[PDB]
Amino acid sequence: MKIAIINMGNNVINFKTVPSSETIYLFKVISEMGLNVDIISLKNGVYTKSFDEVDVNDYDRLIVVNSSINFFGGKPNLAILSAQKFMAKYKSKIYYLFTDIRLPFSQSWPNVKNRPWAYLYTEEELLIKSPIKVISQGINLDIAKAAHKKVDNVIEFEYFPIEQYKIHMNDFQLSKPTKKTLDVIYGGSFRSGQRESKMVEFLFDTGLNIEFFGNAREKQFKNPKYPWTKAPVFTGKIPMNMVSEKNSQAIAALIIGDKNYNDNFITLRVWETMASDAVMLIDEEFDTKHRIINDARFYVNNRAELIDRVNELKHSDVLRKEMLSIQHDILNKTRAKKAEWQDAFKKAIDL
Ligand SMILES: O=c1ccn([C@@H]2O[C@H](COP(=O)(O)OP(=O)(O)O)[C@@H](O)[C@H]2O)c(=O)[nH]1
Ligand SMILES: [Mn+2]
Repeated sequence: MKIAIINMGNNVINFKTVPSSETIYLFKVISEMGLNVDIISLKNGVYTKSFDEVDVNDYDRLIVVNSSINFFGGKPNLAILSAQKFMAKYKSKIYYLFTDIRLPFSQSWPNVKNRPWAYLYTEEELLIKSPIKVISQGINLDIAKAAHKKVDNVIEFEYFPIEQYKIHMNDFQLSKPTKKTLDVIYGGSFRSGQRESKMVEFLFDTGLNIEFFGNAREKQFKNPKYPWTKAPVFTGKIPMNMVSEKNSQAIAALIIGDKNYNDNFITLRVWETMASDAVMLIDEEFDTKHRIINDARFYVNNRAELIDRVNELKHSDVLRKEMLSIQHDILNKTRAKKAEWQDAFKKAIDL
């Protein structure tokens, strides 16, 4: 049993970039459950083998981490093109890890055939014809199927909480008590405005000391539907492996998602936040049944409640420590089910 894992649209080298980090974490968690796996990328490296130096059909299972396949100006993006050429040569089922609703599997040929450099490729070379199984992070498979209605060879769908991988790593460690410098914190990108309403609601005009780290910038928030006056402080992005430590700088950390994530996706940030020294505050809409933690104090319905909850935490250090103890306890209860999680992953990839 030989497994190959690749990122469909981002080069993989080390932990200096997020897509690379995620692919390496998955390679590691899969290796940690006793499986033989190789990461195949553009060139040979510490964690990778080159597409040009291996035969894709020498692998019994091909796993693909979701990515965008959009092309912009300039030279051909080989991270996308070489990955799809590799996939096109595979003669068995492909397992697509679908962790972001906006990144469904899609054929690149349609987006290539019109480009000025289109002559460098052929349909036969890029057209992926193998059957594809989508492993969905979201429990609602209808939302996953709708995202793939344009691709004909995607014939199987199965739910699996892929992003729990961060808490199951052999070197996992809870964040320790940290000197606080912020009231509320949130790390992420602008996600093309797919979550602007919630970001403005909970992070803008709160009167609190809030920081928004990641690729997002203040000037991106200009949707007339969601006006604001005072924005949180925006700082640059940090390595993925430093996220929980960053969250720990604040008294509380926010959990929000895209509309289609509500009561559907339990994202990586849930785990990065739960494991941090920051109290996890969740948008009520994101988890209406309180399945993450059965304690209403961890949920906020709107800006007003977030402000009240944060001030209650600032006022009582005991309340803060108590809630932190509760969320760390719940996190460990899930880590205690690692065996079941590993077995479910193996089943998802037909092992
Ligand atoms: O500076 C940053 C900000 C974010 N992240 C990662 O990006 C994720 C959030 O991605 P996104 O903004 O797409 O939000 P999501 O839809 O995952 O909630 C976080 O959980 C981290 O893993 C990171 O590594 N560095
Ligand atoms: Mn995500």
